[PDB]
Amino acid sequence: MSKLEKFTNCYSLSKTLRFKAIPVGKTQENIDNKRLLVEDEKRAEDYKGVKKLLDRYYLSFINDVLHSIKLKNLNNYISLFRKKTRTEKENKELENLEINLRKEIAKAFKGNEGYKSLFKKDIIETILPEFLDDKDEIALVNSFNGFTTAFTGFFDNRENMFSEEAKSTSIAFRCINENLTRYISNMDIFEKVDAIFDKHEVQEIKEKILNSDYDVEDFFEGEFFNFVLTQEGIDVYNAIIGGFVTESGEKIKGLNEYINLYNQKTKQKLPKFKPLYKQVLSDRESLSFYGEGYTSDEEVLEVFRNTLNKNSEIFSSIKKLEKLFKNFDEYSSAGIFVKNGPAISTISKDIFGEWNVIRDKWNAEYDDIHLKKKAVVTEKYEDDRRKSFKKIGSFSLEQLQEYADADLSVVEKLKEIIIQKVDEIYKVYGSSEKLFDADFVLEKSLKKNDAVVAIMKDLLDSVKSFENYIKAFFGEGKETNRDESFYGDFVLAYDILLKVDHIYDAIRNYVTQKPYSKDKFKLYFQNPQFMGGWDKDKETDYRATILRYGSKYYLAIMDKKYAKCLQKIDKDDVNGNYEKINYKLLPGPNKMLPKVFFSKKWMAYYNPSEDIQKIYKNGTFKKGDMFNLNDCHKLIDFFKDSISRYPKWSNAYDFNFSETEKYKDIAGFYREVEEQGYKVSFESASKKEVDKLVEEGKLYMFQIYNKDFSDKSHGTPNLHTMYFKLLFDENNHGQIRLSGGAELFMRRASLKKEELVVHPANSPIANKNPDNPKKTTTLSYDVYKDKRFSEDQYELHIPIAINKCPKNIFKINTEVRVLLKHDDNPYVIGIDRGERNLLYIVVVDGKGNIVEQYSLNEIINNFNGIRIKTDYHSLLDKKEKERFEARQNWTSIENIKELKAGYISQVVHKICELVEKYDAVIALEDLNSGFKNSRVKVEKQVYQKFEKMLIDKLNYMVDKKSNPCATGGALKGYQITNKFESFKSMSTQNGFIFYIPAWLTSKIDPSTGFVNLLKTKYTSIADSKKFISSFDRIMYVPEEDLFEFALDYKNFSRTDADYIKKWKLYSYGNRIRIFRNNNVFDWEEVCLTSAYKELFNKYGINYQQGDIRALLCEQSDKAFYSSFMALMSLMLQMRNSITGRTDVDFLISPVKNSDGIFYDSRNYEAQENAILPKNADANGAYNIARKVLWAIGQFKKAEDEKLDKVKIAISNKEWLEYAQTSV
RNA sequence: AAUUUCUACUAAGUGUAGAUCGCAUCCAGUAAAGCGGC
DNA sequence: GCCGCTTTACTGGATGCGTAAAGGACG
DNA sequence: CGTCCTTTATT
Ligand SMILES: [Mg+2]
Ligand SMILES: [Mg+2]
Repeated sequence: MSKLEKFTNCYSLSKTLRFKAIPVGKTQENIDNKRLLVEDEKRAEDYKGVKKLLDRYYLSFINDVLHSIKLKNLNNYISLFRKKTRTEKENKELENLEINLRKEIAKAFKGNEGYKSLFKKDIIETILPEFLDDKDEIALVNSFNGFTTAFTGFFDNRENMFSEEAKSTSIAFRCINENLTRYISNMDIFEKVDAIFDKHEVQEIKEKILNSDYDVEDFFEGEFFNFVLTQEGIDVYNAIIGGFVTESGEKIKGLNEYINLYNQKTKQKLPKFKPLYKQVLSDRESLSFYGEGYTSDEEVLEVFRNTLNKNSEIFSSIKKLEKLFKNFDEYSSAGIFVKNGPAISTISKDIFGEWNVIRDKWNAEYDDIHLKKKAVVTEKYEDDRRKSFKKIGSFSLEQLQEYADADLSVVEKLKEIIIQKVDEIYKVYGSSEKLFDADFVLEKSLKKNDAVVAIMKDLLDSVKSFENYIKAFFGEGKETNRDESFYGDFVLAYDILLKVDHIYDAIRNYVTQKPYSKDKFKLYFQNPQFMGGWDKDKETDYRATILRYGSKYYLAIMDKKYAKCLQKIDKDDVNGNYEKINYKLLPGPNKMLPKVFFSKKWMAYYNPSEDIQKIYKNGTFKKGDMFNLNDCHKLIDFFKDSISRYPKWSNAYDFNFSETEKYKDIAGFYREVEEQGYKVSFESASKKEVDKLVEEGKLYMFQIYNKDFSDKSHGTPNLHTMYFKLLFDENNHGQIRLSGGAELFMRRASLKKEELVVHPANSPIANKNPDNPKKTTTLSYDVYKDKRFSEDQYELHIPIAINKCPKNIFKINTEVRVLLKHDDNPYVIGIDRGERNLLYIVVVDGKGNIVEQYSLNEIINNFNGIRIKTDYHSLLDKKEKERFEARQNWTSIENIKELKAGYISQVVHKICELVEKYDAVIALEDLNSGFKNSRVKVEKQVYQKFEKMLIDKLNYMVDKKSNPCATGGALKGYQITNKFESFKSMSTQNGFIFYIPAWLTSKIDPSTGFVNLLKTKYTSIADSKKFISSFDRIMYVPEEDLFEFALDYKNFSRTDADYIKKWKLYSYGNRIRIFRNNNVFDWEEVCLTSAYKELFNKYGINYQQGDIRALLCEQSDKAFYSSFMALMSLMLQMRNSITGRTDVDFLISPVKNSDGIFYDSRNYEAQENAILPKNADANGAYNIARKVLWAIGQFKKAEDEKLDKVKIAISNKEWLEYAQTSV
């Protein structure tokens, strides 16, 4: 009611409506006969090609400067960049330095005198014909001699590359804003970690990577940046961090690889380096050597047959390798060795059937010498055997035969396994013989052929496992005696079997690539700017315009031969007529009023006083230090008079300008032109003539259509279908404008009609909803699946502009604060993320009362009494594992972004419904860049998509049921978030949306506000001794069977935050602990009081003795304290959760509230309408919402001039005094 | 199981409900398999 | 599980445009 | 000389 109505007509944004275009009458017949589509098809392919050559020239022009660029005073930027103490004056000083560094790069591209010609028709007619040396590339640019405006959008994408501003697509942005900070940040890390770099490691990287031409320390000096400005330098720089791969496959290690080895050997966390991003428009060949993938299906086959058949060496390698293990007994059992790795536990199984016997057998050997009888099994003796067992490089066949008990002979059972595994491979060929024949011809493309691939994948994985098994027998020796008679033959075969490793690589990279599909192609109809705008004065120029015949809108296109065929038409008084558009638009008043009145054609006709042309030149009409008021007034009066004397503007638009003496700036004037320089009207044009123009092929005509436009549809239209209707409805006083830049694509069919899944007519189809009481539909017509891709389809993308002239101008975050300061019962929505519930909603009133809370794991909807509850969290979990198991098995990877998107729209709808009902602000978690990472497989990508599509909705929120001409409807939709420019331009609040920190949101007691601010991990006995003494009392309360731990927080460290300070903790309830190593459960439920009684009996403590603090401190045993502090750890462990278990995720508190009862969320999850959180997840969203109620409390005090300056970012100390006082 | 398109439907018979900014460019991120060092 | 190289997939953020009339070249 | 494709102007 009150709050939302204020937010209408707030700002201007554009959207795009999409429509299927259906050819009318003989339209498509004439389009085929004139071969128009094949020309645009052949063009859209050549258009990608010409662009590729254009990139070649740009990259060449890009590099001429970037090779030769020198950055002035680079150290100065570095100096202020690494200062731990800049002021509000030096912070503005480094920025002005950062701006000049990009300018230094930017003007060097523009300093060239060929710069401006890179984006005009000259580059295609002139420059590229000179640069190119191919006679075919010369011929593909010539066909575009007539179309150079079809590149205007491509040229804009390339001037961004030469921008000076901090823009993401700028080259200057890449080198300075991105590469420098990454380069500087590593310079801070190099110095910190330079100590751990061996002198050979410096020489290793210098000889192998740097070629002795540069020192390694050089690439961390300030002045050496100039090398890395190109891809040539970046490729070398990244190699210093990561290393690279030679021809022979040697993994040359980089600095990030060495720092890693040191931190695994000294158990530290020293920082690794950040690689550098690529340079814009670089075609980057990678330094690491890799064998190129196969181009086509035929190559893959010819390799597969020739390399993998029995005749080829790869089989001969196995054929001889089987011979070696057969005669295995002959060679010296001291000469053969089995490598040591974690993969040997499998080896122990293959001989005698147990994993850990080889480890256990050896452990008996190491123990007996180095187990003195005093200890029997100290932690140091058990833990040192692990150090020795992996340090061992390999095992000889006799140390394994010595471990083996008779009659088991290791050398014989080795012959058994190899004989078992090479028999398997000879049988996979039996199935795959159909792949090896010379005659075999593939039925379907390799990607469309899941049946042939699974055959190759099965033969390749069978060869891979036999080779991967044998690799362990090398032993990496470096061994005193090797039966080199054996290993000589072995090395000969195994290096040749190693050839499959490159085939396994390259085949995977071919088969698993998405198959060929024909993208839709833009239709030009022989005009480079086809259908660019709708102005009636341009109808001949663009050659397309819109037509209306009642409830149906058509798109008419005029053939190049008959450009003015729809202008000679007139009204037919008696017979049918079309409604023809009369579109009129004045784009860019700041760029169209001076462009015309100072243009060569009209500069004479309107003789601007020499005073004028010196005002526009000096820019005194602009606000700032050049600003003059009367000059602005005079510039206005010249434009005003000139328009009245301009015919095609004055007649077309009805102009009302307020008195020039009332304009405060030139912007106020241009706005009135813009708001009134748009008029859409309709004229009458004969149908029998226009239709004659379609049959004659002089005019092409499609119907604009979606399923709402069907005569069989009686249901609520799609939201965009409403927009389309308002564009031409006479109640749209400019709210939604018809913008230019429409496009028309052609998407050829991608599926065959005969191939489709069809539900045959008059045969019953089963309904999937178990709530739907009609489990069958019997239709009299066929239901083809994906029928929209079974036929060719025209596409029409029409951009629209909403609120191009915004009336209501004010700050939105400020206006939201204003109405919160005055709302008597404001509401807050709390939305909390999780991995057990994707999203949890909590709605609260101004007093923190819960009105609503439910999980959004499932979307529940009712229409006409037909409930349907979709389990989207299950749908996401199943599609995720349908891509995981797809990636493993080389099959098709299903798409999941749409499933997440379809979920959010159902979610977004629900929040907007809550926002409309309760007039509630929205509360989200303050998440920076780091939190996106997780330890388990996330759908938390849904959360990032949840904000984007929710913010996008709140930019222009509409209800499709309200009247469009009413507030909230289609023409007056609510705008309650700041315009979405980027995710990085965001602050702590965005209109109704508040991002708030999550500290103490979940592990806090709702009933009392109690929080765990004690550190309980065990460090020493004395630390434990001081701990127990600090508590006011530790007693047993027998009437309740509980232990009581009264404390004043001021006796512990870092308890400054808490308000109440004095709490009494009780060992009430059970907790959940996770194991550290068969067993039914990986967790147990400890009973605290039944465990304090347990601990206190093991050490002989009389816990009934009143106060027990001095009694527990009397102990001298470390084991007592290391477990006591553990029991103390669980009592303060409020949030108890278990991975992947639906049952467990509960919050329980060890404090009695005002009525002396503990908060156990389980006592709430059973309730339908609970007044407190039901679980740790709802507890999160509840508090996220209350943290915002605190902020509303700060708005109710401050005054509207200072409401903008209130800090809504909670202080961790302020939130505790609030959570403890609210109850 | 239809769709401008996506999702979920069949929703009373060629459809229902919700959502939907297209296009081009630069760049990055995640997952998987192989490959080398701990 | 950490570090690094590759290849395939699918996915996502940040930029530009959403223009009529002047301007010029051309048969 | 009219027609079609190119460049332009910046609250
Ligand atoms: Mg509908
Ligand atoms: Mg995934």
